[PDB]
Amino acid sequence: QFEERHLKFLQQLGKGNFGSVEMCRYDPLQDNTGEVVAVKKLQHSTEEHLRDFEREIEILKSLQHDNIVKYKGVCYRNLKLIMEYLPYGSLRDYLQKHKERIDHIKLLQYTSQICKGMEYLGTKRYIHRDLATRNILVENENRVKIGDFGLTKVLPQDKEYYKVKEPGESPIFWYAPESLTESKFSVASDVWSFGVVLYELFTYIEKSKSPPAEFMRMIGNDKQGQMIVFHLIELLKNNGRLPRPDGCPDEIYMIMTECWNNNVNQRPSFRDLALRVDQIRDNMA
Ligand SMILES: CCn1c(C(=O)N(C2CC2)C2CC2)cc2c3c(ncn3C)c(NCCCOC)nc21
Repeated sequence: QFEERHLKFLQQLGKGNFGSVEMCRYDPLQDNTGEVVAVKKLQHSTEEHLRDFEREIEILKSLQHDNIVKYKGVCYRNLKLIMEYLPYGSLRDYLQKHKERIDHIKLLQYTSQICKGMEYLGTKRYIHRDLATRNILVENENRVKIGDFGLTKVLPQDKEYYKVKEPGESPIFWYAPESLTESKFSVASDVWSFGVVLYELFTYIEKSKSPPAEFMRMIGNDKQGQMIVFHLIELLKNNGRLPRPDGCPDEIYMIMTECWNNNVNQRPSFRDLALRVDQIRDNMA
């Protein structure tokens, strides 16, 4: 286990949903030979937030994959989740900084790792519900990991979807249509979001090219409030989609458009997505 007294604060790493992550050095010998770790806590402690957080901890403790951030432990009320520290941070920030150094085949290596981590979630009947480059972390220049499970839900034993409407700002521009209309989350809604992740990669996180910017442009910037959701629902229903990013090959854009099927059942599987990505990577090599 981990004691509060030996968790030395280094810096704030970020905030997301109702959580906050910080860089600490776990130094029990107080001789500065201790490991640097990532510490997640609730920005505002509440019992509803607490029970969610305890389920989140149980979800991460149960996952062991090369492309999933490692669970290290817990530190006690004022519950904290201890994870490994991934030195290159979010893929979102990393891609922007190394734009000119990261090519298409490297983007596809990352894509492949995201698919393998996501298929592993599916095998446990876990629904991520928040796939985005800001939630993917970089271990090194050749390895990425799904780095947060704040919205992750376990499917009911008898159902392939899970219904949930949480108070607060939902990442609607990554949501499948049935998530916007019916609050239905499944492996297939994660596949939809995965296409948005693949889109994000090929845009190299250019600000004007982000999914909110592109959708708001298509919807109209005059749209405000709960009306934005309505107009987005209508846009997707009429097969309005994110454009092919600049320089993206037609075959990579084809993967994105296939993930963005209004028909939940026609969306590819994470196993098929991995085969397709690996095949394209092999051809490029
Ligand atoms: C990008 C920042 N961020 C967040 C983070 O705020 N998230 C928000 C929900 C709260 C989720 C995980 C994405 C979590 C981590 C993290 C890191 N290493 C291991 N973990 C779990 C790390 N390393 C950053 C290297 C540079 O350090 C100076 N940056 C992180």
